[PDB]
Amino acid sequence: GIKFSAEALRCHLRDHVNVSMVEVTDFPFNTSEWEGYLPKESIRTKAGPWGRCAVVSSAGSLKSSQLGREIDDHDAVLRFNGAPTANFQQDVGTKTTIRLMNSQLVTTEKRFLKDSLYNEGILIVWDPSVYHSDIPKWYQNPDYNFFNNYKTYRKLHPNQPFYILKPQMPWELWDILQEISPEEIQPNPPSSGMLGIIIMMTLCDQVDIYEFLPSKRKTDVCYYYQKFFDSACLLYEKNLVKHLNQGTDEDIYLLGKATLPGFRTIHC
Ligand SMILES: CC(=O)N[C@H]1[C@H]([C@H](O)[C@H](O)CO)O[C@](OP(=O)(O)OC[C@H]2O[C@@H](n3ccc(N)nc3=O)[C@H](O)[C@@H]2O)(C(=O)O)C[C@@H]1O
Repeated sequence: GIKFSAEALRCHLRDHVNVSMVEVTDFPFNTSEWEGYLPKESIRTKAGPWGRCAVVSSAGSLKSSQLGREIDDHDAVLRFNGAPTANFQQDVGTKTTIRLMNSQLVTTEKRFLKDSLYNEGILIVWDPSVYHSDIPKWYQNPDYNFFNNYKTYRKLHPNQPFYILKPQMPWELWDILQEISPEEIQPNPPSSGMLGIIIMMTLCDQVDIYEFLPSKRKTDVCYYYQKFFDSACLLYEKNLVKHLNQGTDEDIYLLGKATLPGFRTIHC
């Protein structure tokens, strides 16, 4: 089992994980090649602070969940990668406030530069670095070289806020996942879902998380918008979220809903 309490784990996350974006003052994003590309205003001036927020997993158990009104009844909603609301609004809601994407999508998915779903809300892209790398070292060897398509999207959509997560943040979170499950952890970075939860805990007083912990609807379907199975179709991440959950067991089983307090509200 996990050795620390929920209250202590929340404080450890607040203190060890630096939720911040690459800034125009971080070398080499202050080079002439990068001038004008990054947002100059912090995400904290575009995003909140908010009272009640939703994080919507991309899990297949959202299909037929009819969670759309529950999700939309929030100040802000975060979604992941290419997860759509169109044709699914009754299950997953209509609002998209923040969309967190991995660098694989930005680098290799041609629809990133074509599909209008990406044009709504605030965008964040993240890329897994080598563990313990700083920004200059990471820049020389990203997991996916997403920088060109980032720049292209910025030019096509200059007034949509589009941030890059600092590379240190996923591994800081990994450190805490290892503390709580050292014998089971894999040397892969946390999932986008886990990152998005921590991001919303930084911007919100209360974070409701839908179908990250499995509900009655647990299914073989990997993602709610999947049309069939292919090569496209975590345990310690779920245990962390369960450990921090303030909601009822009934909310998990029926609504697939966990509720986590935001960092602004905890006492350390
Ligand atoms: C084939 C593949 O690469 N799948 C990965 C996809 C894929 O790269 C993107 O959709 C871009 O195409 O990205 C991930 O997955 P993705 O961002 O799509 O999914 C969002 C988050 O929902 C949670 N989830 C999803 C499915 C499921 N059955 N259970 C879940 O709990 C996870 O927390 C997940 O992160 C990712 O970024 O994390 C991780 C996935 O492994």
